[PDB]
Amino acid sequence: MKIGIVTGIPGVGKSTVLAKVKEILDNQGINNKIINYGDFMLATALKLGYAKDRDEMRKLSVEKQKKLQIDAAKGIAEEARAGGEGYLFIDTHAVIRTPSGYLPGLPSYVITEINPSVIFLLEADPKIILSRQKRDTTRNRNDYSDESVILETINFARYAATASAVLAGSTVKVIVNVEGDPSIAANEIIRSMK
Amino acid sequence: MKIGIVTGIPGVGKSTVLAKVKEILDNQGINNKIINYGDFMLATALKLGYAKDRDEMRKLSVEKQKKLQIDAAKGIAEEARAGGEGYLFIDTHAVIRTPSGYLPGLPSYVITEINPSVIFLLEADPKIILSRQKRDTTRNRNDYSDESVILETINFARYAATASAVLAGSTVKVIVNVEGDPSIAANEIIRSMK
Amino acid sequence: MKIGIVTGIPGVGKSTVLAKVKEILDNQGINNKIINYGDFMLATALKLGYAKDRDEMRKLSVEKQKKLQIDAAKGIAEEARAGGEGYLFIDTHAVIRTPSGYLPGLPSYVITEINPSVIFLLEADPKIILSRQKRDTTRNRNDYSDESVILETINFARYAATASAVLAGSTVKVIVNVEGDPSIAANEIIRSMK
Ligand SMILES: Nc1ncnc2c1ncn2[C@@H]1O[C@H](COP(=O)(O)O)[C@@H](O)[C@H]1O
Repeated sequence: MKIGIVTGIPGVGKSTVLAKVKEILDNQGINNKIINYGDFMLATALKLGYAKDRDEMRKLSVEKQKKLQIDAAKGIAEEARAGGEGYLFIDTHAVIRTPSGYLPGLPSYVITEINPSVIFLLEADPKIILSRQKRDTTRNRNDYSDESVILETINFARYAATASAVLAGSTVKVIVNVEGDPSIAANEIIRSMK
Repeated sequence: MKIGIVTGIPGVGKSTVLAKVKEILDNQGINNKIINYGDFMLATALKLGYAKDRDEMRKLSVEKQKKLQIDAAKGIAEEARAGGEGYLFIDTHAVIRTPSGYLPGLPSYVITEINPSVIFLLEADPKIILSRQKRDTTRNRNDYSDESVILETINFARYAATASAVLAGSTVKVIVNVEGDPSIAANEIIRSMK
Repeated sequence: MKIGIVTGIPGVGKSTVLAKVKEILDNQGINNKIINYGDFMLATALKLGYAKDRDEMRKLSVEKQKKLQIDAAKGIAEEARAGGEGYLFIDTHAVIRTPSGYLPGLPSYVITEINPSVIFLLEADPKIILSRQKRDTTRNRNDYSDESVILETINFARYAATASAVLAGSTVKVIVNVEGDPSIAANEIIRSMK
């Protein structure tokens, strides 16, 4: 399975687009799997003892976390080798905004274990992302004060994703998520895996 | 020792802010060391005959600067091991303007010796930085002619620091140094270390 | 020999600038070699039987191209150590635009084998790049639709070149290619190599 990492800053509509990518690939009868990196990390944590739930996993020693990310990364690469023909997409972050600053989602020890073909950056107009902050308060962590915060996050995601791309030899692709339709992004993503 | 790297372009008030961090951590009795990267570079340079003053080290061939960089990094790595517990702040740069172009302050061979937790980008409005540079003649710097050169250097600092963050697994925090109030930045810096 | 990597996005006048670097150095009797990374790749293909022309080379498996990229990188490093004093310049790309997104021209497994001192980024005004687009069809590049795509390509190139510079510890030099005279750029390239 050819691997593609789909990243997006909160509010871009990454879950809707991913739902559309699966729907379109199933309809063409094309083998595909969509893995949520955080969920697979937790699954990995459960299988190897490290922790029994998220809070437990999150309050873990930095040296343990780095091991766990490596094992999850190795695990996902296995899933891809085992699934044969198809497309495996990872749903993760290029950068995670934290109070302590931007944390790269694909650091060297993770990215070179996975070796993806493509890293996607889901972007939209900062205005459209601010509207999707108060329109759908399905988490509402209201971290995006003004659009200058969104812009800055977009940019750090761009810098971090390219640095991860340079490490693995993968391409970086910007995909605009159209407000109306999620199918535009979904087809651009599918076109890129060809 | 928990390492935090504090970078900033010349004129952001890196020192002002760093003094205030020592004040605040000394006053609450927390063990903290503040090392200036360039001071360690100059020591090694002086003993080898490469340069006499800090403002000439950046004019050196890329290969000599690389040598000083590795030596300094090995030194600071040693001081961090003999610190036991508490916060170590490395006062340095994300990028160094040189006749040969921008030299990354935290290349892979430096990042592997230190392994910071957080990498800070101290920033300020370019107009405010342009002024601060003319008020200091214990340094100088004729390369910061207009506001265009400062923007471009703030950007390369961002690109470079994020690439370094991605290699290390560390976070990158942009801190605005509020004109006239070093304690804001100093406190964001302290909170981010927790 | 000191290694310099000269990159530019299509349409900046890189081959012209590279010719002046050769003439100015010849008329100074400085030893210099100017290698095209893809050509060196092609050469290694032939002498290993993989491919026979640029066209059949660009069709090879991903694992095969990667093979060619490493050996070519290693090879170019031997050529520079063998060549004694002097300046070796590699003409390649910082990023390449592909249907899958931006492909880093200097991934880790390549930049760490070459270990340049300088990575140059030739830029020009977007308008100028477009102006040369209608003017020459040695090629006929109809990929640059508008100036916003030129801008994006430029930033990705900076992002990637900086990341590559952080892995090898090389500088990143932006060189503006002036439209009237290609010597402004070649003198800067040469100055930067001292
Ligand atoms: N991490 C670094 N890598 C390379 N050169 C550095 C680094 N940190 C500082 N320098 C150099 O040391 C000089 C003085 O440091 P500063 O006193 O903090 O300006 C700089 O202008 C650079 O020439």
